[PDB]
Formats: sequence, structure tokens, C-alpha cells
Amino acid sequence: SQSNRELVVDFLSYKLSQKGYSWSGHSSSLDAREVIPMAAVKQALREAGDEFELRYRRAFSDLTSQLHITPGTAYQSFEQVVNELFRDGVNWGAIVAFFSFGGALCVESVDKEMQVLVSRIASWMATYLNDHLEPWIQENGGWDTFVDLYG
Repeated sequence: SQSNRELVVDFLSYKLSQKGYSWSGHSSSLDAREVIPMAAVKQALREAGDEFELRYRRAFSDLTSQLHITPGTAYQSFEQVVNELFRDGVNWGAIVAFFSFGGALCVESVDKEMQVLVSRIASWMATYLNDHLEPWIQENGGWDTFVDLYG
């Protein structure tokens, strides 16, 4: 899904900019599956990832330090480490923790001067979302529901 790549890239750009860095009248019909506009998915995910970042100073330290992310890291290690964010199963709060992990991974790579990692990390996130999370999402009321719940 394109829309998921668009979510990833928006959330990351947002987080990088936030830390001072850089990435580099018609409604839907009812038969549409998401009738909620993408802008509002994005806005809600931005806010929730911001809120998640404020509650959890700690998180990912074991996870990011398990990762030891370099230009040699494969997707499979990222995947393994992300699986642990979902150890107890998928729910919307763990989806926010995932995006937030990706964001923190990006900020860390630009800090250690490995800009090249940004689009890889995004790509791993699109892949993870599409392989692993999107099937749960589209069976749990879509990003429409996520906006309902957090927006």
C-alpha cells in the first residue's frame, strides 16, 4: 500500500525536523474502506507519537541498542527487534510505538552521521507494515478507527 508508505515517510520527516534534522466539497462514498482523509491519519499519528515520546523516556534503549544499527544491518534484524514491540500482540498503542521506534532510529542514525539509513529504515517500516501490520489494521477497522480513537 502506497498510503502506508506515505504514513511512514510523513511520520519520519516530522520526527527528523522536530529534532532539527531533515529527511534528506466532496467526501468518500460509503463503499470506500477508509473514508477518513489521510491528512487526519497523519495528524493523529504525529500527535500520538509525540505523546508516546513524552511518556516513555526509557523505551527502545534495549531495543535500539539491541539493534546496533549501521549501514550493514539487514531488514531481518530490524524485523526481529520490531517483533518484540509486538510480543504481546497488535493493538493501536503498539502501532504508535513502532512508528516512534522508526522515528528514534532515524534521529539516531543522523546523529551518528549515517544519513543513508533514513530511507532504508522507512523502507523497512513500509515492508513491516505491509507484511505484518496492514492485515491486522484492515481487520480492525482501518486507519478510520485509529483516527476515531486517537485523533
